[PDB]
Amino acid sequence: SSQIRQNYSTEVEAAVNRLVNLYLRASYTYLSLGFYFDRDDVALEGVCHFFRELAEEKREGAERLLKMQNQRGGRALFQDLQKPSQDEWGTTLDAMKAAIVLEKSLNQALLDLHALGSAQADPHLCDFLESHFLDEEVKLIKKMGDHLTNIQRLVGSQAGLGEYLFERLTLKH
Amino acid sequence: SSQIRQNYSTEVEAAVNRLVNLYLRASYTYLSLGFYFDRDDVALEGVCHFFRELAEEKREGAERLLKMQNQRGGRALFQDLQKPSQDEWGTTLDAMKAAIVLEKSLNQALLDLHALGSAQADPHLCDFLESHFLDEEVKLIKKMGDHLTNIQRLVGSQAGLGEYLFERLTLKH
Amino acid sequence: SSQIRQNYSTEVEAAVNRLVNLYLRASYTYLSLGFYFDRDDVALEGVCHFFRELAEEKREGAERLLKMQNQRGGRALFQDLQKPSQDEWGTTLDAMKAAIVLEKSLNQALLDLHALGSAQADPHLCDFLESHFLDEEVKLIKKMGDHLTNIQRLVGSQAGLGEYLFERLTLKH
Amino acid sequence: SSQIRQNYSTEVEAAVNRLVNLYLRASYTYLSLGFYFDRDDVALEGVCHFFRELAEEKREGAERLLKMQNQRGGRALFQDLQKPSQDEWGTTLDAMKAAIVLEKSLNQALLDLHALGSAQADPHLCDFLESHFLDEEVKLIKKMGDHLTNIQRLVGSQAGLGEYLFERLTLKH
Ligand SMILES: [Cl-]
Ligand SMILES: [Cl-]
Ligand SMILES: [Cl-]
Ligand SMILES: [Cl-]
Repeated sequence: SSQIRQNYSTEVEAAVNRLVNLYLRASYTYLSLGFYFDRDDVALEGVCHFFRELAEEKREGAERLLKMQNQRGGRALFQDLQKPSQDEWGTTLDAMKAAIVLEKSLNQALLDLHALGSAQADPHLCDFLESHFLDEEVKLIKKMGDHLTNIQRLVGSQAGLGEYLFERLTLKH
Repeated sequence: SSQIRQNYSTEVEAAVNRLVNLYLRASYTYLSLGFYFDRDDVALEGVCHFFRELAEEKREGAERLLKMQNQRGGRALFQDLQKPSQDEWGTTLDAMKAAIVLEKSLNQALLDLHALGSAQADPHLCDFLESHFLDEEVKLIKKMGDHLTNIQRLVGSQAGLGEYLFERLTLKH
Repeated sequence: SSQIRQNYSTEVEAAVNRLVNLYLRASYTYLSLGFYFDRDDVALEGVCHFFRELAEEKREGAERLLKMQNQRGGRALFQDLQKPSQDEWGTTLDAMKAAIVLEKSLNQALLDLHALGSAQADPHLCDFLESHFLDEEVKLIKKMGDHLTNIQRLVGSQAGLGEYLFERLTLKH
Repeated sequence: SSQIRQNYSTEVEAAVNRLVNLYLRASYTYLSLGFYFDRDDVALEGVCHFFRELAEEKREGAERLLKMQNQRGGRALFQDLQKPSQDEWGTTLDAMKAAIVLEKSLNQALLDLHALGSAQADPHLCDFLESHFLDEEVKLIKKMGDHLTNIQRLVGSQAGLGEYLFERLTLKH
């Protein structure tokens, strides 16, 4: 057992393990989104790349949380990773909307954990979220909102054309 | 006559000469496709470049097969090269569909020859196809399928615009 | 739907999706093993690093399989990822034994899929496994067997000492 | 007197001076630990180096606190520095246990001051601790816990051997 644990509640420890599960599920969802856009009958490379990069970012978030859990003397505990909510993800617009919903749910989980840390007077936890998660999440959601607006303006009456142009001229490929 | 030939059936030798003919015909077809898209009344440079590059790749496939034929102690035999099936190739979409049909026929010829090699217990032949042809063909067909989907999404109700944009923003020029 | 699919059976497609699940589960198991050895009350950095590297390798194997699925015109389908079989992994010896068992199960899944590919006359699938998985797996299992033998010789009557020395002098840190 | 002081309570000012005393005492304790392990009849250079480095780190922590005190318009006040609690520090294990106890007491002092800063609505103080002390302290305690576990596993039935090996193969020398 730990000889280091100090000011680290069982409630926070458990919530950290739940958040790890949420980040890994998000990673898995992004893996599925990425491979959908790589299908020969979808074929939007920039969109594929965007979601593959997010799968990696979310995995890295989970790893940082697990590292912190150990640094504090908590015990990492893993649960089943539920499959993503969809097998096919529709249009780029459908996918970017689903991504924003996912990100808002993760952001709310971060905020909930920050509030728990504040209530438990755990400033290391609070600082850790502030320093590595909260601003990164606000930036990502701003970026997704920006994309969504551009996708929306391009639908118009020529949806295929707009979907191609967004992928070619906004997303990295 | 050969002093080297070993485990190399007459059936395989003949099939290799037929495949050489098929690759050279494919090369010739791609030469014609390339020069069609270079016409002043077609003028799609990226499309021209794509097919010219494929003419070269298919010629190189034929040369590798002829080199292998000699390495095994078979006898290269050449036949008439039939002219391509069309003198004019329609739209970029028409051309990319015709290319996928051609590639599937070549892929089936590779698979047929692999099966013959397996039946004849000729592992060098089988390995040679695996190492230099089968994956290259799967990759090319994936690429063509990706292009076809993008061309298709761009037709919409403004076909000229979409054909220009695909050439400008997807194909190398 | 796919315009590219050729010689790619539904049986192989399904088996590829199952193998992806197996690789991702293996990745998850290695993630858990790695974080266990990072605990302050275990504290074997070289062992942690070894398993973290394997988590990454297994994820990359899954990604290669998913890429290939798309190249062939199959449909990636994801299932629930079961949690690892243990929450605590015992000694370095216990962990390396569990890793070898896992690797043998993955190797058997690769062999089973190769046999299915041979029966279905799918040489691209067979080549793909040969080129990227089968030798990599044999090498890894040889390496694990080598480690296991060294761990075993070091138990003797001073288990702590031997566990420390293996981590310090064999594993990268 | 200060023309700059703003939102900086007398309670915080006093607690900052006490924390400076605690950091300087910790520095002094580490100086003594370092020179003990440099004795010809102890002679564990890696252990000496570890504690000498910590003496320097704790002095630097004190200096940062004194700099901040001035930046806020508080008045640095120094008290007697009590000698360390021991003149001889036993084994490496005894020393690393004593170091962890010391570090936990410093960590609790940081947490107490953070709580005081929160209660007094002094966000600069709170941020200052978060940014320069709280994570540094968690990392150091994790490192000490890791060392303690390795020292403990090496005692076994050959204590001298284990103490030598830890110093040679874990600590920098
Ligand atoms: Cl379960
Ligand atoms: Cl003739
Ligand atoms: Cl389900
Ligand atoms: Cl005095």
